[PDB]
Amino acid sequence: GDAWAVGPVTIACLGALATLFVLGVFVRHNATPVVKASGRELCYILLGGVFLCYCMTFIFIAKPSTAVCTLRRLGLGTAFSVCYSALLTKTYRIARIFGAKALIVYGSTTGNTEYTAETIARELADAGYEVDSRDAASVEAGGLFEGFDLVLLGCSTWGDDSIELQDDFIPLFDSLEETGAQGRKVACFGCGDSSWEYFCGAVDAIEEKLKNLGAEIVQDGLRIDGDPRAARDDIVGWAHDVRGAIPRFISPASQVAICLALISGQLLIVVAWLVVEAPGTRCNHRDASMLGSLAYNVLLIALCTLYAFKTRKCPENFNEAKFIGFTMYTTCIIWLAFLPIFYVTSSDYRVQTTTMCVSVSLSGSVVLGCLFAPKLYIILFQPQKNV
Ligand SMILES: Cc1cc2nc3c(=O)[nH]c(=O)nc-3n(C[C@H](O)[C@H](O)[C@H](O)COP(=O)(O)O)c2cc1C
Ligand SMILES: C[C@@H]1c2nc(C(N)=O)cc(-c3ccc(F)cc3F)c2CCN1Cc1ccnn1C
Repeated sequence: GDAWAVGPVTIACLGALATLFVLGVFVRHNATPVVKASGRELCYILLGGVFLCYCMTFIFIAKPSTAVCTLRRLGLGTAFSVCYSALLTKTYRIARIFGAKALIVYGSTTGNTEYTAETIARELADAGYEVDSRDAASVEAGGLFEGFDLVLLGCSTWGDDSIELQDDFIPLFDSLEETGAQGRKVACFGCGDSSWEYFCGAVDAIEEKLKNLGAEIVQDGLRIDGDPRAARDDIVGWAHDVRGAIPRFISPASQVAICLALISGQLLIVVAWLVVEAPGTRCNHRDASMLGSLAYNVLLIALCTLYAFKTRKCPENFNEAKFIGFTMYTTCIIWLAFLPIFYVTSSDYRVQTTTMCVSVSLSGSVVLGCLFAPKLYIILFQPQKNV
């Protein structure tokens, strides 16, 4: 009769208990770095989603009613949508910040502008950028700026009659049209001497050509007078203002906005089909009412796995990106394995519903077991690491 529901209900109960435990430990330690650095708000939205996956079991084991059918269609897509929107936004946050790529191309004869470049690069990698420093002799003009979020061009001033660019930088300057400059966020730097009429004339020449090319000049170029080693405060100070180009911060309020929008998209699909195809009684629409709902979640997961794989090497918040990666790879394995299972068990409603319950629970279990279990281990057993 209802013995088929012992297995699913036991799982859902233990899973809801485990989710309330994980929430509790997180809230108890809400101000500690492990809980704050991870993009806190998103982690709460995720546990809510996971708790809902376990709650789905009760709604599927309960007797079909117009309300039960509404909630079955409403909840199944939404519960998963809450999980994967939280996971996508977390990955987007990592990608947007540690994603950003900077390129520094310097021109130096005595290595002063090279030192200034070496200081800026260290500061930017510390800021979160994936810096790529190169000398103007090594660089080839064609497609040199492509795929870089930020580009810094360093060069010294020469000439014994007028402004002259550093020798390695002249071939780059003359063929700057074929570099990818238009629309690119740029900044210039260089070393000169105030004993010369045109102090850092090279910086001026490069800034003006970039303006003409259609580049986004982020800041007034850095002009180092004399020894750059004595201007470290000026050079680091400038690199601090430069780094605030591709934003290195996403507000918790903005994180919940993106997440909430991605949930809203599924809710629009699931409500739109409840309006056209009214719920009723077994449940009236067990056909292709959840097809759109499924496509939306298949998109979210695929997107999330692609971003998670791209962000896998990021060490921030105790290698979180690695564990977000693992939860997504396991989700793909689950989803791709249960798809033929639902097809072959379509003849038996009890087996079909039991499988649905087990798999929805399993999907929720890999989020707890892969993302939260390593976080809970540091919180509860390694407190010295959480301070
Ligand atoms: C012949 C010569 C011409 C220079 N012309 C200028 C100039 O017009 N304006 C300027 O501000 N500095 C000028 N300088 C100063 C250099 O740019 C300065 O020595 C700089 O620190 C060298 O940096 P680098 O090692 O990166 O090439 C000139 C230096 C020399 C030796
Ligand atoms: C198409 C729908 C569905 N929709 C979503 C979805 N909306 O994201 C997820 C799953 C699902 C995927 C992976 C897993 F492991 C467990 C799961 F439940 C399923 C499973 C079968 N189901 C049948 C159906 C049609 C109409 N009513 N129902 C109840």
